[PDB]
Amino acid sequence: SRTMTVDTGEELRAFVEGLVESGDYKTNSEVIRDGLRLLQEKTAGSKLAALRLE
Amino acid sequence: RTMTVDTGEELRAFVEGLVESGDYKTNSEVIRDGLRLLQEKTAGSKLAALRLEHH
Amino acid sequence: SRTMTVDTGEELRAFVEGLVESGDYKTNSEVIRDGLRLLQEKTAGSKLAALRLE
Amino acid sequence: RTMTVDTGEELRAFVEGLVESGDYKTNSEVIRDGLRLLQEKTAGSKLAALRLEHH
Amino acid sequence: RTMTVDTGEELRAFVEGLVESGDYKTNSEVIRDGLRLLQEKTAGSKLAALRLEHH
Amino acid sequence: SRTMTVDTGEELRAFVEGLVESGDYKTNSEVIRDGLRLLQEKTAGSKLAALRLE
Amino acid sequence: RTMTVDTGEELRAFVEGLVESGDYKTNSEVIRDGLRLLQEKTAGSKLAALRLEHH
Amino acid sequence: SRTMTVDTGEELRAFVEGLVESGDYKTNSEVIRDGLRLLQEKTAGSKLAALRLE
Amino acid sequence: SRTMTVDTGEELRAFVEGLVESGDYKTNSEVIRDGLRLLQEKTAGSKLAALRLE
Amino acid sequence: RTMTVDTGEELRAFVEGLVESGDYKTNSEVIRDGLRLLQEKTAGSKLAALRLEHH
Amino acid sequence: SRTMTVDTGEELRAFVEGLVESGDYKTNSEVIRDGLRLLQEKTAGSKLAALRLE
Amino acid sequence: RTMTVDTGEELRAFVEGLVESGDYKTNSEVIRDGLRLLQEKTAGSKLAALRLEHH
Amino acid sequence: RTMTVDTGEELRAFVEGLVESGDYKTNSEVIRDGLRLLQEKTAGSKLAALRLEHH
Amino acid sequence: SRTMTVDTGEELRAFVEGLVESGDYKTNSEVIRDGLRLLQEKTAGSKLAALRLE
Amino acid sequence: RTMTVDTGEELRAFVEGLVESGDYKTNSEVIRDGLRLLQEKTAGSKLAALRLEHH
Amino acid sequence: SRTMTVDTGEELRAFVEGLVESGDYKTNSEVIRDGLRLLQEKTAGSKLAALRLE
Repeated sequence: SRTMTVDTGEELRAFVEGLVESGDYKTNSEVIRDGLRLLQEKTAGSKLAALRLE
Repeated sequence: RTMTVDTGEELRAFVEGLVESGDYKTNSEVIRDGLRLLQEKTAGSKLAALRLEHH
Repeated sequence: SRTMTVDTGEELRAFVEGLVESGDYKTNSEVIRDGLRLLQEKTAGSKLAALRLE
Repeated sequence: RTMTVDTGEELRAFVEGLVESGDYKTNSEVIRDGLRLLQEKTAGSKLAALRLEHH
Repeated sequence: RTMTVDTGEELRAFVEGLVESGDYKTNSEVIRDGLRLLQEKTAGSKLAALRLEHH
Repeated sequence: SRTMTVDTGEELRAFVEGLVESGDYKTNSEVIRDGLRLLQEKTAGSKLAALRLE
Repeated sequence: RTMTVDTGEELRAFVEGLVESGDYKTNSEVIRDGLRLLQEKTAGSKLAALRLEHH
Repeated sequence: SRTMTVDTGEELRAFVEGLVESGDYKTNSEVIRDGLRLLQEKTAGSKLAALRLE
Repeated sequence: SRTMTVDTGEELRAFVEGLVESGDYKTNSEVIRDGLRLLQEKTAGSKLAALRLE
Repeated sequence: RTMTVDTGEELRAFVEGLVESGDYKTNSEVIRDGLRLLQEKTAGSKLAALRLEHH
Repeated sequence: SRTMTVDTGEELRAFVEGLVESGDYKTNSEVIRDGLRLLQEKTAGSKLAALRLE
Repeated sequence: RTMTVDTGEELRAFVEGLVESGDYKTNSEVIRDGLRLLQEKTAGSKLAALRLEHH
Repeated sequence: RTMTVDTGEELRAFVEGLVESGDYKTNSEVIRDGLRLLQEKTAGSKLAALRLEHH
Repeated sequence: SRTMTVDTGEELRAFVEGLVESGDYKTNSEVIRDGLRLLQEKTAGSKLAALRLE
Repeated sequence: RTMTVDTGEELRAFVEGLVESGDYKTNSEVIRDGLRLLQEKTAGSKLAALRLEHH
Repeated sequence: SRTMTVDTGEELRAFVEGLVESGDYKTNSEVIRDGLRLLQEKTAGSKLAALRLE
């Protein structure tokens, strides 16, 4: 699918809504996808170091 | 405290892969890990610093 | 306003459409905003170094 | 080769500020500068490298 | 998949402080975040590399 | 108190028990405390950057 | 706001190659990109800092 | 050929003429060539990373 | 065996007992093992650089 | 000024290996080298800095 | 004045003439001025560190 | 092995200042120091590397 | 395995200061710590690498 | 005084005598003083960080 | 302003090799280049900084 | 041979004699050899980068 319902917490929601209020982002979804890319890149690196050594 | 988000199918696949690995328990835990990363990057950035020295 | 029409070039459009095809981004607009944030952060740094020295 | 993009008002203000400074000639030049940055960041990233070693 | 751990009172205070902040949901989420950090540090270390080249 | 019961997951438990098996650590608890110190130091840094700017 | 510059043939070839690639629209855009780089390098340098503390 | 006419803008011309006034450079052309070398080196790096991975 | 008696010095003992008092560590032994891991990692690196060049 | 410590067998093997190499004279010298490293890491850390600015 | 006669050596002259042959530079003088700026920036840094500490 | 070079007055002032300091003996020694720096920067650069892999 | 060394008075003062601090037990332990540093610096250096590729 | 008798160990003596044999150093004493300067600089740094924070 | 120095044969070979390369004119120029490096390293070091804050 | 007579300059001699006065060095010759090792290591690196690429 394309939609996901997530338990964020009140503080992290306040953070997301702040990034949207600033105007650097358009929707809460754009903030969440930006965060996912950060974790994805971090995860990819470690997995790259694993395939390389091997 | 629930949020509904448009991930698309590739980033949902990525999230469900990390949960599948077992280092995370729920999809929500993956999302919060990513937002903690984004909060730290935001607070550390030069833009946040430039925006505070308009005091 | 909120909409802007830009001359991109065929190659850079191909780049944008590739990032969307990968799924890491949803619309061409999300790609353009991500790029703007990079330049914005870069610009902010240099301006921060100017106010600091002064 | 034209594209229509939803910037929002703050990032349009930012672009028009850079053109106003004179280091850039058109709004389009600002957008292309940002996409060149994003292309370089993409090509250099660890994700692009991990994605190529599935050959 | 439950584990019982001796934290002492200061590191329990630290964990409960992070949950209190709201960036985490459960004490368990804090522990798993720390173990993910430790796993990444272990895999990246020079000791793990030296230990693999006894193949 | 001093004792805490945590939901780890089978994979992360396998990781802890591997570090103990190696001998670099004595108990599962020593592994968990080492991990907490890493996150604690990481958290302290960001909080230090906040008090400093202010 | 036009300037006439002696590039030589190799650096003209380089510029026209970058325009040919499509990441740039005009020769002028390439020149301005390079001058933006040079301005940033100048402002960041230790010489610019040493020259300001003769105030 | 060897000569090129470029639209610089009033501010970037002021920048070039400032570097010449300082004496670190002799002609506007020397400033422009120095800038080109910076972009050229930057471009070469990324292209080197492309041939290397491949 | 598993137990070792070591001449530490009064100052370094005061250091160990301070890390325990802080609560980040449980026993003097946990402090000593943490220190050993640091030296062990440092030693491993140099030995890795030796096998690699060779 | 003597301390009795539970090393386990692997870290005792490591210590006795370093003494065996000859760069160290006694097991105690290895332990003190490690504690000097830990003291330097502690003093340099961000936690020690954050803990001092509660003055 | 503006002109200086310098004892370079045959090898360093060969180096200068190579940078000119490549086309990245126009005259031997442009190469020498580029080198002077490098040493000048290096010298400025150390002198900046001296005024700062004081 | 002599070369005649157009320095301009500011970079001649800089050279004669370094000789005046005493860390250098002749103007020529300053010029050679700068060219050694430029040779090292050239050999180390990414352009020199990209230019060699057209073999 | 004893060596007699000319330290001069300032570096003897430095050594005896470190022993006085208590992080070291004997003057000899200070000397060996310094030689371990020098051995690591030597093995890691570019000179040691250049000298090995004359094989 | 100026002379010190130290227990080095056979391996570290072999190291010192190797650095002398290479010719980069003249006497065993020059090797020992070079090592002391390394530890001295390392010690000074940490002590500098202590006076600075305070 | 002349100094007589005990180099040993290997470091004399090294100096004469650099002069032979042509990047330097005299043995003295090599010695001064090395002393300029040592002066910069000394001024930049943490020891020089610690020694000044006893004012 | 083993002895070399060098034109240093009054300022660089003052520098050498200062390092000797501090006590970190014993003779002017020890200072000169320390400086040579710095340049030697710097030279070796660049030559290593040349053999490696080739």
